[PDB]
Amino acid sequence: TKPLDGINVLDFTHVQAGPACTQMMGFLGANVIKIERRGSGDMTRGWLQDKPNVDSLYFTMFNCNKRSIELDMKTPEGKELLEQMIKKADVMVENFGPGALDRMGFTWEYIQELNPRVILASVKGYAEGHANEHLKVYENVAQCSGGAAATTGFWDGPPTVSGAALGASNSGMHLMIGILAALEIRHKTGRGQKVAVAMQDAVLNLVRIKLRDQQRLERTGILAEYPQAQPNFAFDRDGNPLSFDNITSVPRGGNAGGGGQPGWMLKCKGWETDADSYVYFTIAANMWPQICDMIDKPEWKDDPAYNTFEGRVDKLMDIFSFIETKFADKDKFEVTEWAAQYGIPCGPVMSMKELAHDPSLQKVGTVVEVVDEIRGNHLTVGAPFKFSGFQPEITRAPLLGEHTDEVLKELGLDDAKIKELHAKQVV
Amino acid sequence: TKPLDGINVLDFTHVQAGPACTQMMGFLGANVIKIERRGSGDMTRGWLQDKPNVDSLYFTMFNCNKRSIELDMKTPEGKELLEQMIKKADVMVENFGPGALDRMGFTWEYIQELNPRVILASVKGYAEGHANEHLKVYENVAQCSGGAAATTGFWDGPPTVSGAALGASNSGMHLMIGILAALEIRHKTGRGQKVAVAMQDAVLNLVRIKLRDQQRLERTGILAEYPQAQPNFAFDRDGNPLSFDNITSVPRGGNAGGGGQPGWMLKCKGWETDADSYVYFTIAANMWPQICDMIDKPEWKDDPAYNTFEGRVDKLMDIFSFIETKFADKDKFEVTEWAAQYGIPCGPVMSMKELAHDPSLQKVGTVVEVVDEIRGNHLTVGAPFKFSGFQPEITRAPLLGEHTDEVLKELGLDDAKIKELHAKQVV
Ligand SMILES: CC(C)(COP(=O)(O)OP(=O)(O)OC[C@H]1O[C@@H](n2cnc3c(N)ncnc32)[C@H](O)[C@@H]1OP(=O)(O)O)[C@@H](O)C(=O)NCCC(=O)NCCSO
Ligand SMILES: CC(C)(COP(=O)(O)OP(=O)(O)OC[C@H]1O[C@@H](n2cnc3c(N)ncnc32)[C@H](O)[C@@H]1OP(=O)(O)O)[C@@H](O)C(=O)NCCC(=O)NCCSO
Repeated sequence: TKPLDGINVLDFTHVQAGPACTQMMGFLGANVIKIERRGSGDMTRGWLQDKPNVDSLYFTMFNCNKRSIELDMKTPEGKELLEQMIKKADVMVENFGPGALDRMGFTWEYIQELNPRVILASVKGYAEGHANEHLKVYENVAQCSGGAAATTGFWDGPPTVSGAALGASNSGMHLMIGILAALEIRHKTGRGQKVAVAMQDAVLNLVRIKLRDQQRLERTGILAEYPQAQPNFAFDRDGNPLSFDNITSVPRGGNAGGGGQPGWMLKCKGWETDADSYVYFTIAANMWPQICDMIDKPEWKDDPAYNTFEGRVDKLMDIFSFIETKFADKDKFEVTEWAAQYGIPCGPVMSMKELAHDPSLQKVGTVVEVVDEIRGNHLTVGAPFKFSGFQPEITRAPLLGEHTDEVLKELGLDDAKIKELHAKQVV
Repeated sequence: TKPLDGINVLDFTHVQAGPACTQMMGFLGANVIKIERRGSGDMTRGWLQDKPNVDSLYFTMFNCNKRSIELDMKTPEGKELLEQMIKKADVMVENFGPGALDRMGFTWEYIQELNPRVILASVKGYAEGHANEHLKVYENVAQCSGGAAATTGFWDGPPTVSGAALGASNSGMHLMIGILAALEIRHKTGRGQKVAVAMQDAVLNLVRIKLRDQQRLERTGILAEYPQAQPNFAFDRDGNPLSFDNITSVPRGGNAGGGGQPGWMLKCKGWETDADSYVYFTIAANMWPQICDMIDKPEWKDDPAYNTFEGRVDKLMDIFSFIETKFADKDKFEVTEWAAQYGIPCGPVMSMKELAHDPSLQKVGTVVEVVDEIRGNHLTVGAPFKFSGFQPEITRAPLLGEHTDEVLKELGLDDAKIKELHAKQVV
């Protein structure tokens, strides 16, 4: 049935990276118990609420398929409870600041004593052993540390952050790989391991293609697929020409192709008024004759100035600019359909509004309406992996401390000691 | 002990998404057999080579810890060899175009019959059942379909692709979660499943915070942390005020915080001559007093127009301009060390040049020098998950069909039959 049926997750996480991981584990069937601060809970509860007093969509979209217990881990009775919970857990996940869990008395060595089967899984900004090992980091700092910011945006503008959570959710998904790898180890050794993912490293893994470019640049002095390789195309903000004669670190290439075949972001009808009225259009090496037919340039088919990648290096941006011309009177969906007739990789810039109400994504279970009778229903992203013999069942995020008493009862505490913990402000 | 030791991977993949997944499985100890086209192999081999007739860095950086067999699969004898490899495989991974593997006769339904234990893992551009199910997709096309492009960049510029491989490597890592989940299913059921990750969906999962924003926007008409909600800060192409009055889909917010706490991209010393001389600086609500001490402005501690998130929105960018003037004569790293004193999430935009040769990343095994005695050494990104009881051993990428005869001998075929397959042009 579900991949992680019977896996108990002691979930210390807050914000995005850690909760994304444990939420997805929960979607795949894990029993996730989320430990939260007494009173305020996970910071995302009160972060950019759409309705006052109601848990924000930040919290609900990252904390479905979880139960919530409030715990003051600074008290000694809270530490005792944690020890009992660790003994029943298959994996513990934390994304507190560097050394925080250690300071509570729960180092890797002490956790192994408590449960030689448990997997400790951790997200940090930087890897253990790194000069910046002790720094706290959020999303965009990690994007900067891992190379994405330096290689995203335009040559005449600043390092640019991605809207996608390259630092946070991406780190959580990488940690999920780590946890699952560690569970596979455990089938063989009967033992738990520590796994850790640094945000910088999760970003750098996605920026692998730019480390390719850096070496190419060091070795050859040019990146022929970049706009800057076209003579007199690219200029900095003072109007100085940009060529690879003077570039020693991988530059921003605007909307160039990356690890795909060469492409660009082309305007469609209504771009002046509609921010998302664009398509991405690829000029792949095997598709020149098809492109020539589409744009009625038969004379370009057999001209060596146009029909190889190498011949196009000096003029690719002019070609894109001319192709764009054919899209002036067509919206992004019409251009997408037109390009599809030729087999040309090409698709629209989908707006978040379009994505939220797209029938396909709802049909395939990627955009999902969560039933929440307390807060009102909301949309979330479901499982991005589709399985032949299993469907996720997404349930609403917990209220703060909703399952405190439920969870304490499962640990074997009697009614009297639960009352006692409420009074002592442990729970 | 390696997590995926003894796991046999039949690897049809090419380009980036699929090969990233199987390379990373190989780093964790999997036995990866890469099937490739005769003569040219994986299209990355000849893609932007840095030396003629030598496998490109695109190829080597995505195909370490793999062996290579050439195989003409559109031949009767090639199909027979595949059947035999499938019987010995734990997982098959492919990222050909829609229906390609199906058309070779290897539908999921037939694969199950051949080996009821094997997992079929597949990356596609769009999910099965989607209206665009049948389209071919590279990297940035998926960035556009999944909402990242629409929400990346600036309000007065185009949709912008991330330099990070949101579409390709990101899908590969998601597929890896899917495969490891399926291996966990199999311990229970004794049976394999099909797992698929659509590139659109892997992008959307990282763009979850922007679907949060889309709903906040639908419910309230405003996103208070976005630049457009500061009066008379943002302007359209036509010098004219921007506000949320007429914004119905999540806009581009330049270098705003996203899913981290509010921040911006701030110039440091050398920014006109050095494209990456910047830090990202986070104003976390948590740490407003710690910030006022470093700014040399303690007047803002008590001012309620300066000391809440709600008080700060009408001039967030004025504060960032002020914090920026304090960095005007300190480089990236000086500013980062300064900020570390107060525990403020603040870090440098790391250039690819700095990352490629950073001592810390090499020490922690995140950037790795591969000993390649055929081609000369190169760098690569290692495993971004660090484990207490296991170290990856990265070995060089295979030459085309280097392991053909070796792989064919492991299948129990005699030396004369191997010569026949060579002569029949199937291998
Ligand atoms: C996200 C963040 C920057 C937030 O930092 P922060 O606002 O300063 O919180 P923090 O440093 O994690 O926690 C502060 C302390 O409260 C404690 N704490 C957390 N939950 C607690 C509870 N229920 N009871 C008692 N204490 C608790 C911690 O032990 C920590 O202890 P110290 O005072 O000894 O350092 C930081 O947690 C971090 O670097 N996380 C690791 C990487 C990560 O995942 N970051 C981002 C996730 S999403 O972008
Ligand atoms: C990446 C790409 C767009 C490339 O497209 P392409 O260059 O036209 O190749 P393709 O469509 O995968 O394969 C073409 C054909 O050759 C075949 N082929 C591949 N290897 C073969 C072999 N060794 N022997 C015989 N045939 C082979 C396929 O079966 C396919 O057959 P059809 O004619 O029946 O479609 C496409 O494979 C794709 O959409 N993949 C899925 C999404 C993905 O992973 N994208 C890229 C990731 S990185 O950016």
